Amino acid sequence: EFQRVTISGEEKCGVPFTDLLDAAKSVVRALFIREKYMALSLQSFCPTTRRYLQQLAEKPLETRTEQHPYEHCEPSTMPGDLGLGLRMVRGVVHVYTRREPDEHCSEVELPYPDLQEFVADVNVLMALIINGPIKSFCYRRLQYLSSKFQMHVLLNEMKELAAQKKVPHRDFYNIRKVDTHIHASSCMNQKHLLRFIKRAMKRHLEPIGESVLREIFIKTDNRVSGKYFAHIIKEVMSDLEESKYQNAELRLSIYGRSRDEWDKLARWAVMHRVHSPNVRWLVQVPRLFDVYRTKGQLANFQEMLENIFLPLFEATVHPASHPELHLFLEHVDGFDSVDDESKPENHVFNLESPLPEAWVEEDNPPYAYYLYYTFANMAMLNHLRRQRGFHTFVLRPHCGEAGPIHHLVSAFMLAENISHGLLLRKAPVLQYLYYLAQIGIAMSPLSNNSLFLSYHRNPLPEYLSRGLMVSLSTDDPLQFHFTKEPLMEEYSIATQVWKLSSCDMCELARNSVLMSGFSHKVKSHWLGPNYTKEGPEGNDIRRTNVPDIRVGYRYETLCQELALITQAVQSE
Amino acid sequence: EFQRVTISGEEKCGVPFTDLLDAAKSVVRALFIREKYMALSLQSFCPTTRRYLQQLAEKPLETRTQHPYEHCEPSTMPGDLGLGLRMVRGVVHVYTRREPDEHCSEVELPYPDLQEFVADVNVLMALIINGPIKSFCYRRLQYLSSKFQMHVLLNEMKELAAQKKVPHRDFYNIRKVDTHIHASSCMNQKHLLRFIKRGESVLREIFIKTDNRVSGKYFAHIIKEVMSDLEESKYQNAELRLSIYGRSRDEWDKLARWAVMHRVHSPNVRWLVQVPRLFDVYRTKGQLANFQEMLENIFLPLFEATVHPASHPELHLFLEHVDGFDSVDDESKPENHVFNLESPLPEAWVEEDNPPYAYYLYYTFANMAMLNHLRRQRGFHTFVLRPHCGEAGPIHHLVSAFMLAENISHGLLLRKAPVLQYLYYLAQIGIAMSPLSNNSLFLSYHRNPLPEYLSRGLMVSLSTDDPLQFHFTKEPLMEEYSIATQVWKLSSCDMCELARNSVLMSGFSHKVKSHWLGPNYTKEGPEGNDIRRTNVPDIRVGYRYETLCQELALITQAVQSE
Amino acid sequence: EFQRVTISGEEKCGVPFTDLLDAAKSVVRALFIREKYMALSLQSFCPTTRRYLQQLAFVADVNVLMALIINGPIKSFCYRRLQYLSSKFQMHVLLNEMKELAAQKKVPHRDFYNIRKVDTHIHASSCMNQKHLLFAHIIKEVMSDLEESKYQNAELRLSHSPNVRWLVQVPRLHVDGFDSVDDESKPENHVFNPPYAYYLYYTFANMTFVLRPHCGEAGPIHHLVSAFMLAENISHGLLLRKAPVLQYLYYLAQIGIAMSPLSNNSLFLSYHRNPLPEYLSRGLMVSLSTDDPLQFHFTKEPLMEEYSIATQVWKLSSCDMCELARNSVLMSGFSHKVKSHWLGPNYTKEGPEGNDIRRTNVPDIRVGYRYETLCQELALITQAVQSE
Ligand SMILES: CC1(C)CN(C(N)=O)c2ccccc2N1Cc1ccccc1
Ligand SMILES: CC1(C)CN(C(N)=O)c2ccccc2N1Cc1ccccc1
Ligand SMILES: [Zn+2]
Ligand SMILES: [Zn+2]
Ligand SMILES: [Zn+2]
Repeated sequence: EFQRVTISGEEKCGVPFTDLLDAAKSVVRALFIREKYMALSLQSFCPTTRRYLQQLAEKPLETRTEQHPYEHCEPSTMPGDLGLGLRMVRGVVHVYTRREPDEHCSEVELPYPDLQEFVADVNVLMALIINGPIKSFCYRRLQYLSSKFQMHVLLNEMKELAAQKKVPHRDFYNIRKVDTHIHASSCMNQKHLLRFIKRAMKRHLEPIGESVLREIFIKTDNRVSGKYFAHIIKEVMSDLEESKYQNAELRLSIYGRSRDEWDKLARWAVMHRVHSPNVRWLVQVPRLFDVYRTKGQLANFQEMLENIFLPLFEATVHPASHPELHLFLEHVDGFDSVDDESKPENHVFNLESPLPEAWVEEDNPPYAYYLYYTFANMAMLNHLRRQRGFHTFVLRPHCGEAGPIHHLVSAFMLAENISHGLLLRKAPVLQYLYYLAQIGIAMSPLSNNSLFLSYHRNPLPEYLSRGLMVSLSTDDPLQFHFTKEPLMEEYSIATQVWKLSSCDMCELARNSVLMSGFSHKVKSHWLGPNYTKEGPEGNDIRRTNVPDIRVGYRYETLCQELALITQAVQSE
Repeated sequence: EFQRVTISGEEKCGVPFTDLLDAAKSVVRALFIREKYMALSLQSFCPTTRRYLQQLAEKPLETRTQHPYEHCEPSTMPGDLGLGLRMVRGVVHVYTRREPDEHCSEVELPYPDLQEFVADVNVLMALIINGPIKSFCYRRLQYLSSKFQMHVLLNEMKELAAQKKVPHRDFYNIRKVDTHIHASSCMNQKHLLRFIKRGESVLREIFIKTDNRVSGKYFAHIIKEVMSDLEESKYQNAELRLSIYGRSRDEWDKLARWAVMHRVHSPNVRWLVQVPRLFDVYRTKGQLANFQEMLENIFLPLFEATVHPASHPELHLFLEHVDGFDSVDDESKPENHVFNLESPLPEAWVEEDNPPYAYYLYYTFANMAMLNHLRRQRGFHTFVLRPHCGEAGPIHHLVSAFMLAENISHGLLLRKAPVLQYLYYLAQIGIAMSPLSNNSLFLSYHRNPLPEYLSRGLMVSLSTDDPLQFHFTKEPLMEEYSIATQVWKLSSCDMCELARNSVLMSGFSHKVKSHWLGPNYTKEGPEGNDIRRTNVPDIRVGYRYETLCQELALITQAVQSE
Repeated sequence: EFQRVTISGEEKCGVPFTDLLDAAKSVVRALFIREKYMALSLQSFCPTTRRYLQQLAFVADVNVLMALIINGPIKSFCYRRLQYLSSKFQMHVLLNEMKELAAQKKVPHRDFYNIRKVDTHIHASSCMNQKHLLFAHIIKEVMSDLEESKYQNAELRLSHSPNVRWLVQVPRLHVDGFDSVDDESKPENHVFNPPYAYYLYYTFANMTFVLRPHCGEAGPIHHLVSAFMLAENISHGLLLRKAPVLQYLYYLAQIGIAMSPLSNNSLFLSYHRNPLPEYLSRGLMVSLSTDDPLQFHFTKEPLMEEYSIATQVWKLSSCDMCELARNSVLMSGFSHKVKSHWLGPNYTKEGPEGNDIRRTNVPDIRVGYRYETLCQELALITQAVQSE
């Protein structure tokens, strides 16, 4: 056991009940909104939050959802055509019983999202983030969480390190560590890339921006590009494989400028044999519609929404139509949004906004606009893929690095995990929810120092202390890092600058695996057979190096805070 | 050229001329004190500082200007001159002969005088306590900070453009030296813990109480592995610290054989020897009778090898890669005794107390100075004194180094000693800082004064105190740069300037340094910098040289005006 | 004479000429976009800025300025020159502080108590004790107390004492002007309750009266864009720190900012992070004010307490305080006759000629650096445009 800080008294929250209830009711409703949209997308919701939410809920809610894998490219073995019709209506993609005019087509009763409902939930949340009385309560409870952590370490730090001293075999250098936010394109040496680019131009005759790279993937066979990018990632795969305990979640780019992009990418993975047991792919949709339309490359935003989400629906129905994409999507776990979040937004995503088929102006759709139609199409794709026993997907957007705070309202509803999250520090309401919902925030403090928020100002220490599921990642593994082990270098600067214990380090590593897209089987090996179990019963120091004392503190603190909110709503 | 920040009027010092004159006279006096003990020690003194000093002096200044361990044949080594050696009042005296001769005359080496040293110490000890001078020094240190801010705000882009006109050089293609790394810290705790096959104290005894056959073969591989890891890097070199404790006279001969047997030699590794200041522990066990025994076990083998190469065969070879001495111990430990003429001498120090830091440093300096004089005449390689100074404890520890030390490590207490920092700048004394290690133990990372020392123009360099500890990666010098480059948000000029400082603060040969930084690296100012090898634009070197010369001139002109 | 920091070489602005003029064009334009609006509204424009602007001789202008504040490459020129102003002041104080203090002592007749000060942002409703509440009586003693203080004056707001002058206020949800007073943290969802940019547009040109608004406290950063076009002096100003371009224009236009560091700590900022010291160092016209004379203040000399807390926290010198006091009178809504006595007959002269240390306690060295610094900066912005 450990010294337990018990707040005995009447105003155990520190506010009058008349003020606890107002914030509690709004918080419960906000948590319900996330639960609804996570179920619709077959995405995850915090079991501890649900177990407490099932007491005020009027509707039941629960969790109901070797050979080189790419070597065997036999469309014959794959599941066959279902003859389903794929058409996009008002942004979302609808699935139909028949694929041809020859036979009658009936819409498959999938839970197609309602935009009016979304524009109502958003407006409820967007009013909770500006309520002074509630924003004050959340700030106070956030400050209490940090104080509770400080007393815990003061009164139990040595008990933790004694447990770590026992079980000597496990140390931060042999615990599982997942890089939860690394861009694959940034794994290239700018100097070496220009060398390859320079020679290739002469090959066609026989610094380099991300825009020049996009066009090559969209306007080239990728025969030369797919080899240079294959060796580099494969070397990263091999280097990450020698370091048995370091794994990466690389980000690949699907731009939505053509419908052959998904097929072009699955060939590169299969042709060049780009698979690792440690590398898991998440696909990023660069929010560059403004540039495409102004070039006359896309007529509607719906064309982009189609060129991204239709090649996925087609392979879920007739795997042999896209043989490679069927095998490449078993190692793809979700989608991501990428762009300069600093850029201003002149348009609000409401019911009075153009639909993807009507958005023909050169303006760029708002951030919520990209996020809602990624969530809707993904949710239907997951519902369809689950029935066929395929791979469910998740939405993990770049949310919070800069720009408006309202971006975090969009991700609170539609996103399982976020990246960065630097602007939650300015939103007491949102941070309280992100904690009570145990939403994963994969932070890259080093990249933030050189572009946005200084390392001194970075809120990672405060999120980690208060209980938010934070993890450390290398945004660009070669630009903001000088070592050849960038993930470790990230754990070093943060460990030293904020002076973090081994328990603090290992907690981040554990948080790096619980928010990753890895199999239950590999996670069972990584974190133990009972990693799914919530609380101390899911922690094995022999595999995590994290004392059950800390896991008890986090679990107990979250349970107590949830109880405060729920019990208040039960006493009105 | 670059934007030049210039001052107009008469009160360019910002204070009354009386304050400048009072400070300048004492500053010049302090600078002469260092110049004296550097020349006596055959060590280095800043050329630009000396040039200004010569114009205020009535005498000329004394400072001016395959595998090695493969075959050990004493018959090829230099001859024995038959000189006799004895330690008198701490220092070792060389005599015309050891056997009955016409006259065993003392060899006229410039033996130190303790009374002069104590007088010089007490002058500085009062200078670092004078409020008027402290205020003047504090303002000028602030001025150096503001001047640097103007330079970057006005010439950062000019500098960055120059670094781009030579793309062949970047931070990874420039030579860098780890100027303060301890060799014993290059070993894995777990691997060495199980190496017993069943902490510094145990390791000390495994070098003194045993042949060091299993120990040397094991410690040799772990260090020779680091040698190849650096040779592959090509551009990363280290100055590793080995321990000669002084408990036996066989230590020096032991260490040389370990290097010549296991061939622990690399072109990127230069050896420095650290004498841990643990006399009290040794005396309380009965292993040393008087402190003079410790000074004898450290310097007599070196003197004997200098006179009689064949007497110590491996040492004559191991000493061409040993560059100097170091002093190591918890500098937080309180000091009860002052080093005055009323203090016991090495031969009289029979008590169990630990001699003060200056006591250790003065006798290390004195014996080293005579050794360098003798080795210089023999043509052998001279040594240097590079103590651990300033990490913690009293500020007076930095007065000792200002007089007797060519370089210092750490140096974190200059932040509370305005006069000393001003003197270290005008004297351009190396300060091998390890911000990462400092964060864990003593001073927080953001409060480490490395940004201020570097901005104001002190010869600062970055190093890894413990390579395998405090560093999570396997390129610990680079990780040290990364945290410093990012936490303090530094530029390429800042990074590449620290790299050049690391090399100009090392003991590497002129030949290798010429290959690294250019044939004319010996020249002072911009003329000694080629951007094709350093990646530091001549804009930055020009600002540094101009600022130093101008600051030296302000001090010099004030004294001349009287 | 005083020691002077002289830059010599090429990129004395710190950027190549291409980036200098790319931002001098837009800065020169925005400065014109204010003179005309000050010319029509009967408001005041800076003499020195107008002198250089002459040699270069609504929603549309708003869009131009709104584009400029976001122009990133331009926002890097302003920041570099803003920091140069902070650095030049640090060198100036280091090499001239000793003489400036001696000059301030050379005329013992004037001290921080003998100089004239103006509370440029106090609220009349806040002069009354709420316990006492549970009108003219309170203001009568405030006027009497100010009258008892020979060298202390103020400007109150209503939603004749010679030391008190009125500036009416109008919530956005003898007399000399108007102010728009409302919680500026209230988010704006419509682009022009009537948005902030709305009230100022109609309050702008009605004028004589001058529009001195409550702008920059919090909320949108664009409020300062409206004030840079439709304001003479502003209160708070805590958001110019977030906008490098606006501050570079507020400095070059010598716009008056009435700051209340004591009150900002209670709600909208922290005393450590308050940008008052940085503004004063760079040369922006900053004055010290008490938003509430009794809520935040514990003494019976609140403006003195306001000046004291700033002086001690940021370690300000005698020149700093006296420089702030003169800035209070100069931006005050009083007459040439009033300032012929409080500041002197030559207070209209810009720069050293307009300074009488026997009446301001500010040495000519500080006035020389302030004026010289501004003239060179405008010359850089203007002479670059002239030779395009
Ligand atoms: C855009 C990117 C860089 C990365 N990428 C995806 N899908 O993001 C990709 C995938 C397969 C082939 C090429 C690429 N390229 C194009 C390219 C690669 C190598 C050299 C030049 C250009
Ligand atoms: C003290 C040290 C660690 C390092 N050292 C010097 N001179 O500093 C040394 C040199 C030659 C042989 C042994 C050592 N050892 C002893 C040792 C080596 C290997 C394993 C255990 C103990
Ligand atoms: Zn990213
Ligand atoms: Zn050390
Ligand atoms: Zn007000």
